[PDB]
Amino acid sequence: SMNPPPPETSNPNKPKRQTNQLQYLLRVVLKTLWKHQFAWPFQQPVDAVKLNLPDYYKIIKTPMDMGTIKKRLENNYYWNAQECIQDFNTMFTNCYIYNKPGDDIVLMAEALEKLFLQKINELPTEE
Ligand SMILES: COC(=O)C1(NCC(=O)Nc2nnc(C)s2)CC(C)(C)OC(C)(C)C1
Repeated sequence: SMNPPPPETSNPNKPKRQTNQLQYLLRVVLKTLWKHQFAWPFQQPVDAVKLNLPDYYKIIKTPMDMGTIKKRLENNYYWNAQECIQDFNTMFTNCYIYNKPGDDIVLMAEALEKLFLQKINELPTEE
């Protein structure tokens, strides 16, 4: 079975705004998670063809990854910070859904989620 197209990352017809929270999500949150030693499985869409995971997109119907999130932030695809936070949570929960408690990849995602939560804790007041 085939991979789906990646999630939409750019829509020129959407209204655009810069906020302190969106800037922080790109320059601090995404940046920190991206450079983490456990980031690599999450830096691009899961390639189920290359990885021989034929059931991945039978199970995961809302794919999300940090490559997509980076693109959405840098193309001003998000209007509300919560949209971006939701995408990070989708990425983590997808990993938990496809895999099982205690799997190495799950432990990796858990660590990244903990780091994410520490970084989101210091999200600036929308100002
Ligand atoms: C865990 O990830 C991986 O690196 C591996 N593939 C499965 C996979 O990618 N699962 C994902 N679940 N959520 C993601 C986001 S990635 C794991 C094993 C099976 C040990 O060996 C290969 C080489 C195929 C790489």
